[PDB]
Amino acid sequence: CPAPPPGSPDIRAIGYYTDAARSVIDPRLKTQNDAAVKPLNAFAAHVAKFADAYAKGADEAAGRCALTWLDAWARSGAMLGRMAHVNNDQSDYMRQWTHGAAAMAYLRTQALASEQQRTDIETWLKRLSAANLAYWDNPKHKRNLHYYWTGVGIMATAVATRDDTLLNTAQGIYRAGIDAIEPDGRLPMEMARKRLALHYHDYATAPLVLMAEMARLQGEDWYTYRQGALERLAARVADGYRDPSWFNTQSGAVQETATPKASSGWVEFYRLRSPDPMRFDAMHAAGPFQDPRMGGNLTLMAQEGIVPLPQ
Repeated sequence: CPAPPPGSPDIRAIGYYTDAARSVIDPRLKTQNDAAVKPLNAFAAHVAKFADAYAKGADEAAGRCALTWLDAWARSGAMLGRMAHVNNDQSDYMRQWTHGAAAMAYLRTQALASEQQRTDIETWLKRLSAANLAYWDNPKHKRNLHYYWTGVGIMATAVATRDDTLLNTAQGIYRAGIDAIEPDGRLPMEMARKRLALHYHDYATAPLVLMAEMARLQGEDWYTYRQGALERLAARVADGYRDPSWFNTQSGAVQETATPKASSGWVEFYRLRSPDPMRFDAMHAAGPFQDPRMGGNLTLMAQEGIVPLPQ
């Protein structure tokens, strides 16, 4: 188990989008953003890799390594300090996403946690939940897919700590997303993203699906909430990768050419739930999918279950 990197209380990330619709890249600011947020992305990637290795079986040391890393950032109060707002709110988005990665890794490995590790990590995850939630108390923070992604960390924290009030908080975020889906499947705030409209519909679907899967672990069937809406959105995404005609028309721009990757791996879960699974065959074939922000290997979790059976 390698030594965990430093976990700073603060995040000083800088945005890279240079248009109002947030679909034009400043490649220099992007590259400088990937360097300022490197410790966060690398922490996420490691705890997800450790959790995946634990889930293969006969590797309890991997699960304990995840918990050593999580405990270390809990003890240093990582990400509980100041959030810089420069160019946009990329710092808050990184606190949302990294909370999600840490919470998922804990949810997957917590069977191996010592009692002190439980107290440290769960207190940290619940504080991250409160901090990330409070960000959205300002109504000028528009609740697009970043709001839905905020639900990932809150929900994995809720399930892992058996905190029903946090569970209901995540439910409100999930339901807010489902409620935003229009009758034809559009999410208007993501359709405003021009050439990235398909991309952002794809990445808005991912946290909703994952939250619904986690809810199954608590005995709740969130997939039935306004049943029909999530399928409409998910089918548009699959259709879009097959034929971007609809996204071209609805968004007013030719979609960037892209193939499903990483967070697109929500399809690994949803193809087992949909009334029309074969629509997702081509996205499924683009796998396997890995996203630390969603707990790691989505292809394997969809068939194994999110939380491996403890030895």
